Amino acid sequence: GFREMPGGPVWRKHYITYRINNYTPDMNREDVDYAIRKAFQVWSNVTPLKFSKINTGMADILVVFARGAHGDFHAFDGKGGILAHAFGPGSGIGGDAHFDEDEFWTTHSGGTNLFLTAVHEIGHSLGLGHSSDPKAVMFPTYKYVDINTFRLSADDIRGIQSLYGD
Ligand SMILES: COc1ccc(S(=O)(=O)N(Cc2cccnc2)[C@@H](C(=O)NO)C(C)C)cc1
Ligand SMILES: [Ca+2]
Ligand SMILES: [Ca+2]
Ligand SMILES: [Ca+2]
Ligand SMILES: [Zn+2]
Ligand SMILES: [Zn+2]
Repeated sequence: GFREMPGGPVWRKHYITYRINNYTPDMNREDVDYAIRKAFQVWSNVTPLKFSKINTGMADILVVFARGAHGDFHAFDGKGGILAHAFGPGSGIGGDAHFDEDEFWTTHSGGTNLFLTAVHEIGHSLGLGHSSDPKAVMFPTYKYVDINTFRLSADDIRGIQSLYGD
């Protein structure tokens, strides 16, 4: 059972921009770009949404790696516990995705997988809440799965399209 964030916030545009505010030292700069790019694509593939990376200017979605208290009244808790959090569509912090820098970000499973976490986070950026369906990416539980073969569950697609269709 997919859920939509309270209020049902959605982007009213299809051309959405994102920008990587900073890079975690755990991964190689380009692996980070790859992870996020691929994470956005997971959602582009099933909706009329198009995501474009920018390096300067104000992006709709800001991606940032932060530790503890980082200026949004949603403090991280050190390694473990909270992995990341994002905000529903809207201007300002809206759509932004934060990743706890106290976690160890990896391209695979050596620690916390950026890509997978990012897919789940971007789901929030777009207006999706937590799903009760345990096999949905929007399920509140982190669980590493093969990345090279990853695929959105029927629940996720059904939920994301109930907001933007396709
Ligand atoms: C697959 O991607 C994931 C990304 C982050 C997480 S998370 O464990 O950090 N988490 C979910 C959660 C689980 C259990 C209890 N409370 C909260 C945060 C969440 O939902 N972030 O988006 C929550 C504390 C705000 C889990 C999975
Ligand atoms: Ca943490
Ligand atoms: Ca924003
Ligand atoms: Ca780290
Ligand atoms: Zn934050
Ligand atoms: Zn979540």
